[PDB]
Amino acid sequence: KLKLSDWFNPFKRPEVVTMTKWKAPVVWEGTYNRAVLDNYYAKQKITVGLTVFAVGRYIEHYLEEFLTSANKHFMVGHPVIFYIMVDDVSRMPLIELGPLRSFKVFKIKPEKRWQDISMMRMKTIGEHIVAHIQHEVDFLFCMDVDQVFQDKFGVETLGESVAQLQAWWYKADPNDFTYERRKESAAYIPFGEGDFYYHAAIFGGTPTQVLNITQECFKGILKDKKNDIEAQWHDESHLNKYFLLNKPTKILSPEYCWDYHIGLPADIKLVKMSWQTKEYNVVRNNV
Ligand SMILES: O=c1ccn([C@@H]2O[C@H](COP(=O)(O)OP(=O)(O)O)[C@@H](O)[C@H]2O)c(=O)[nH]1
Ligand SMILES: [Mn+2]
Repeated sequence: KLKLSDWFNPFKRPEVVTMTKWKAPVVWEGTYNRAVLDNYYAKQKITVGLTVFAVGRYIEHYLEEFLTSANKHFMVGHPVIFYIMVDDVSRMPLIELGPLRSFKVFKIKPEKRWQDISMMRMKTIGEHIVAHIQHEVDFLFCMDVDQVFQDKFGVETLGESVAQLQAWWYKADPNDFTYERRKESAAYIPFGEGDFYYHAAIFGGTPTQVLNITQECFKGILKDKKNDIEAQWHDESHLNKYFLLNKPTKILSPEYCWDYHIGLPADIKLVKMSWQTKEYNVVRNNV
């Protein structure tokens, strides 16, 4: 029965949004007491999971760097299981893992369109939750592979449902967010609505919550298909609709998923994860 103020002090970061109107914390560098949390979670003997997909040349371009950096920086001090989904196991980089890390690899079907590779993750993650992850971990993160951990990404990020503020939009007004705006899409969010723009590169929660996130997003994806529409930002559009309806119980600041193309402004104090430069001419095979 951890209490928010046990570990979270919004006053340490007075110039950024630290609490939502539904009283979920927005976790910024300086606001969290990791020691308090490491002790608490170690006493419950938690395990944390991490899913990552790499299909096609995303394997060679990003998977090693992702996993090497995750080994070093993700939930250090707690058992972690990396679940790696690839279309060709023969190209899996098999790095050395450190204390309290282990992994397993699964072969998946490569979808033809990169858009569908990205969106089908929703289906696949749920399948894996039901079959095994629910029995293996207390919390799970689902992440894009095209990014690199830069510093500690620890238990301060854990919660029932966890969303990532997207780096380019965190100070914007909702009517500037790139939600899907066509009412024919299941991902539709009208003008005048919206809390934040969440990044689909990182989301998480307990296995139960992540099952519901992924299942509801995939239902939307499938519905759109039947209506011959494809959301503007694919699974991210659906994820944003989900989290509008089912508010996240924790949000991570853009420090947890930063685009250095923006530079490094005052609000980004310690970067925990950075985007890789895009290489679509090589890693994608369709428009
Ligand atoms: O050809 C594909 C396209 C997507 N992905 C996976 O789906 C994620 C989402 O796609 P992407 O990162 O390209 O989207 P962006 O962040 O560039 O919008 C990637 O990080 C990979 O984990 C992949 O493995 N191969
Ligand atoms: Mn990405």
